[PDB]
Amino acid sequence: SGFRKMAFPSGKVEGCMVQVTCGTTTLNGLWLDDVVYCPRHVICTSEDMLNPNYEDLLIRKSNHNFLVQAGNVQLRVIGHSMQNCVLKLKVDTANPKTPKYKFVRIQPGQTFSVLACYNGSPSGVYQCAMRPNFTIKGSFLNGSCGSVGFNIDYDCVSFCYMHHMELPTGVHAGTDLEGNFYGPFVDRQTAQAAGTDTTITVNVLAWLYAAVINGDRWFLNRFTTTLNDFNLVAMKYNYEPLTQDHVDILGPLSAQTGIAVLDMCASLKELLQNGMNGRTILGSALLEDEFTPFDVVRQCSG
Amino acid sequence: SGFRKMAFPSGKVEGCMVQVTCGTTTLNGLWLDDVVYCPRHVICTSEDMLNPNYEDLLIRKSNHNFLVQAGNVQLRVIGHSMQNCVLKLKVDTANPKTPKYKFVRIQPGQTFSVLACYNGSPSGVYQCAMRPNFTIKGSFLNGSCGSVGFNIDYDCVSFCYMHHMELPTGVHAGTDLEGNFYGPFVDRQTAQAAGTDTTITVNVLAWLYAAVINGDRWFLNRFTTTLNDFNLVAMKYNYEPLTQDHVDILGPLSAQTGIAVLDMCASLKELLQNGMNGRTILGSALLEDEFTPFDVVRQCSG
Ligand SMILES: *[C@H](O)[C@H](C[C@@H]1CCNC1=O)NC(=O)[C@H](CC(C)C)NC(=O)OCc1ccc2ccccc2c1
Ligand SMILES: *[C@H](O)[C@H](C[C@@H]1CCNC1=O)NC(=O)[C@H](CC(C)C)NC(=O)OCc1ccc2ccccc2c1
Ligand SMILES: [Mg+2]
Ligand SMILES: [Mg+2]
Repeated sequence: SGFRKMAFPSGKVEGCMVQVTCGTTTLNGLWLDDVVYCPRHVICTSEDMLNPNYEDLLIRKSNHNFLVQAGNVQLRVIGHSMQNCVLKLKVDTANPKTPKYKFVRIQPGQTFSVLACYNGSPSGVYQCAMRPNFTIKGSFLNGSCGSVGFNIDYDCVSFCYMHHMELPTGVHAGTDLEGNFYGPFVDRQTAQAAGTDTTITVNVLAWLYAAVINGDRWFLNRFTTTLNDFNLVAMKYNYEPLTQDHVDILGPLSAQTGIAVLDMCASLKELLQNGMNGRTILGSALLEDEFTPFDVVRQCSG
Repeated sequence: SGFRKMAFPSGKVEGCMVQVTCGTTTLNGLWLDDVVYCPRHVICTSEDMLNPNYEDLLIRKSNHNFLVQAGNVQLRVIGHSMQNCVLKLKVDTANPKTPKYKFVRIQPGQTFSVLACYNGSPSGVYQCAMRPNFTIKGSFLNGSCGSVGFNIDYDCVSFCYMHHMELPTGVHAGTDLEGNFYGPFVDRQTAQAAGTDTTITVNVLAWLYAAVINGDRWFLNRFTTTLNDFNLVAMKYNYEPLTQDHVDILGPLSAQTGIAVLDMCASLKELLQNGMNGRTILGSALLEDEFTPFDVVRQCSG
């Protein structure tokens, strides 16, 4: 028993992190087989940051402008190219620690593990949700660009996020591994803001099931509501509408606890309208929305 | 910016996890050089669990009673011995992935990363504090015994915890790597309870400094208190007394924010007496005590 924010073990990804230096800018790259992936803004200078023309900047570069360091071993760049917002540096050595992997673009509300790195060197691991406004609430300092987010399935690493920038509210933005930003953001140092966010309803419900599996029942009640009347409440408290796909995805959790989805919705409704009145749920005084139903099943086997 | 519960990267420890089977009981072992470390209760049977005599059980065992599996490769046990509550199995192959490591016994209030494993296979990573009552608030199912807690310093893995059992309140108990339990617990299936816990005061203060470093200032006030008057408040709200050693350990955080320790104490005092009134601190509606001052410095460099 117990329920913690849990990341995937990060060894398979640690073996892929390298340092990429271009001029005076150094950040992290991802070394898979014989290609290094990193944010293209490594080729920017401090004045180009306002509105750079990347095709121009890259035409002006040569393979020897890129210093790639894997541990101590300096890697030789033999080719370079740009795909959307990521730079691909072909190197002469295939990474012998390359895991089985996939690139995947995730949907809002999905979670992943972040391996925060500095100078090619892993610093820490933590769990993140892709917010409905396509930001993540990360922990990133200068030098962290190129850190990646990932899920692990059996032995296969699914990379879903590469870190590019911090927004004025302190949240974070980046791309999939093919270099397409999540959300409307762009990789230049301008005034970009996160749009208003919403709470991930299906995840809150998953986490309430995790509470029931772990002995927290004080919020349960006898009432069951309808999908329509629940969505009326969700709108009022800035929650995502609940869909039949979400109800269905919560099936296994519903069946393991014997609490129908729309039964749990009437508890959430009461929790939204009355607060917690000093009580807690899984050690939290707020309703938590960064656990997917998959996350709960994975950690709550028994 | 940002502040997350952050574990150490776990690759160095993943390379050491093995499966240990004895009869019908299987749990995890830690493979360092040519020795495997695991909880001694792997040699118990379902009836011996009430009050076993381990010296008797172990005398009755032979090297071939122990099946050690590293991935697919079965490892050959060439010797076995007992040190307090851990079993040491000498194997014929030294672990080629053995990191630089140390065994350390930590003090209450210190944190460490847990690599939860099942059948020798890492499942997830998370962060824990050793509570003042010598339990941890973990996430552990059956089969997780033998999972270890650790800190990483430069390249050196410091192992501080091995998992043995769950208590009736759902919290968790175990040993250092030399097999000495944290707290008064013993490794038999009897009625053992955690004593009453207390809040780790120096960690709450560290986390309030993390809040200030990250822009949360609504709880600050002009007042400064004395160590004596603050400790009076701490007693009333079940907080650990604040020592001069703790004040001194908070030095760097105090100097980076320009807020003297006893200035921050008067904010904590006001927060204890008035609650938060609907506001949050670093995304929490409660005062958090599982971040050491070292944890904050590590993550808040800027
Ligand atoms: C890449 O390493 C860096 C990651 C930022 C830096 C602070 N926290 C982060 O996540 N990304 C950038 O510097 C990015 C550059 C692109 C051309 C967009 N710009 C950016 O994030 O600007 C915002 C920002 C906020 C705080 C700091 C603090 C210290 C240094 C730089 C910044 C930049
Ligand atoms: C070792 O793998 C196991 C870890 C426990 C099991 C459930 N969560 C844990 O952390 N440890 C034990 O089974 C331990 C045996 C020793 C002889 C003390 N006993 C124990 O924890 O008893 C309490 C307990 C609570 C819940 C469950 C659920 C399912 C199976 C066993 C238990 C045991
Ligand atoms: Mg109900
Ligand atoms: Mg003050």
